[PDB]
Order: sequence, then structure tokens, then C-alpha cells
Amino acid sequence: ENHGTEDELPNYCFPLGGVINTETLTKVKPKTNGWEKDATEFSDKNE
Amino acid sequence: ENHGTEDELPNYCFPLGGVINTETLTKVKPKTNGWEKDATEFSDKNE
Repeated sequence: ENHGTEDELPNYCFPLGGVINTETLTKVKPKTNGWEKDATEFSDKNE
Repeated sequence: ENHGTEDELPNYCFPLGGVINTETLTKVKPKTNGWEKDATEFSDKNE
């Protein structure tokens, strides 16, 4: 009795921390238009 | 009433576009034996 399957929604296998392929960024504060590096409080490498 | 599981077929979690690990190739047409690059109708970056 082949009814097919109730699969209107997609189901996903997800990574361990929710994300794997994060990239390294640097905290940047605005000049007091313009931007400069904010390394005093935050670290220079943020994934 | 432990009968094990009916898992004779493998079940896979598949990528969202079918494939993610493509490589960049270039369309090549044959000479009149030999091979030469086709870039007029086709591109040079085909995933």
C-alpha cells in the first residue's frame, strides 16, 4: 500500500558546532567616515 | 522485543546542491588528432 512519503520539508544533517567554515576577522572601530583597527579590547582573530 | 533494525540499504546525508567539491575546467575542442581551447561560445571556468 504505497502512499509515497510525507517529505514536504527538507531534513538536514548539521555540523557539530552549528558551523565549521568560519573565517578569521578583525575588530574594527570607527574613526572619531573612516575605519581603524580595534585591537585594544577585542582580539585580532575572530572566527 | 528486540529484532534489531532493518538497515540493509545505506542512507546518506547529501549536499544542498548535490555536490560541493567541483573543480574548474575549460572547454576544449579537437583540432583537424589534437586539442585546442574553446573560449568563444563557452567560458573557461566550469564547475
